[PDB]
Amino acid sequence: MVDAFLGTWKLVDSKNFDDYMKSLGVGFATRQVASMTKPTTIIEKNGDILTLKTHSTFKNTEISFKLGVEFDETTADDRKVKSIVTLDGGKLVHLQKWDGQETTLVRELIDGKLILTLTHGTAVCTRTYEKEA
Ligand SMILES: CCCCCCCCCCCCCCCC(=O)O
Ligand SMILES: N[C@@H]1[C@@H](O)[C@H](O)[C@@H](COP(=O)(O)O)O[C@@H]1O
Repeated sequence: MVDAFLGTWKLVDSKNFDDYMKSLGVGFATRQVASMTKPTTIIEKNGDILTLKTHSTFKNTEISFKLGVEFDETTADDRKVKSIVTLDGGKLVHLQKWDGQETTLVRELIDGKLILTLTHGTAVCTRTYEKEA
């Protein structure tokens, strides 16, 4: 039920990503480079396994998961977390837990653009991705 999310997407706007990274304890030099990086996110499915690739000139990640089933993840900033991804209100909600902390990565389609909202602590970052053909 994840189908409109599938494809290759390019970052076209970012708000408050420095605040989100700083909340997670990312150091200033990594924040600096990240603030100038425009990732490509690729979301594919094979049966009920999703694979989400994030590619850039700086960091690169890949995760595979089944919705609703917890998985181990090592994030771009090297946090080792317990993760689960579900559909909720038509949004793809990715929850990461580690050391009693949590962060959510929520993706929603609005007017054909994929809006990624990242929340940790009080920090709320909104990143807009546009689909590639
Ligand atoms: C894979 C590219 C990551 C770029 C930024 C690296 C340092 C901060 C990492 C924070 C967690 C992951 C944020 C993902 C943001 C996104 O997908 O647009
Ligand atoms: N096992 C890991 C990942 O879990 C971690 O995310 C990543 C850091 O980002 P990058 O690969 O870009 O250094 O290193 C590996 O490839």
